[PDB]
Amino acid sequence: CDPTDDICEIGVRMEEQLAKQLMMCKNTRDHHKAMGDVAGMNRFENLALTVQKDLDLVRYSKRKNEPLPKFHYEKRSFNIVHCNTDLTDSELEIVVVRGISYNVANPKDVDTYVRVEFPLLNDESFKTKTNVIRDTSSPDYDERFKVDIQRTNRQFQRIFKRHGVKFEIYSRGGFLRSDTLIGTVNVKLQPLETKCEIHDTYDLMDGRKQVGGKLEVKIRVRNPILTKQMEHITEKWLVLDA
Repeated sequence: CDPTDDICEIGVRMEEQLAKQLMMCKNTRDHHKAMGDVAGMNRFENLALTVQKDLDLVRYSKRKNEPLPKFHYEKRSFNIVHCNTDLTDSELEIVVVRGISYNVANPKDVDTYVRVEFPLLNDESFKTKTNVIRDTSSPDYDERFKVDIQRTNRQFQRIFKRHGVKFEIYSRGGFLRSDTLIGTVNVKLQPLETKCEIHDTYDLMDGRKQVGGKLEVKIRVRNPILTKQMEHITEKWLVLDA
């Protein structure tokens, strides 16, 4: 749009608003899917469907040359403050789930453990580690660690915006033998600004250089960092007439 063309810009914002609403539908749908909640899942998929229809209607009016569709505001109940109720408002949880086929020299008794480093106030702190699984290239750690955050501190918001959690995978050197760094995994925290968990599997790295196997990890909060402004969107749900 030309910067003086206000009706054009309204049209752009209509589409942006609906695209943001679509994103919220899919995210929430995906949270309910991950939690074995079939009914919430279909619910927010159906909400996504209606948002997409309106998105298509607006794009179509623009593809031809018709007036923008009339619209109005409604509300939608997302329950953003209450996904992962198992967690305090102040709590971030890290789950080291499993290693997958580390590229080591041993088959069995490769013995492994994972160190976790989570940045805290005035860089940094919080460090911990998993137990030592024994005798497998594909370990099944299943350990959860909780830490305290301050959503209020703008430098904690810094950390979620820009920074991440470091996972170091170590082989347990035996008698008079030190431990070997098998590989590193670094997971950015910023998806937690609008989502309430990260869950993926990541390649063990050396540099700059993929090592071999993978590590599967979860990072979970009670609600997204930017829950407050997500709620504002849900209070003015843009919906086309009719």
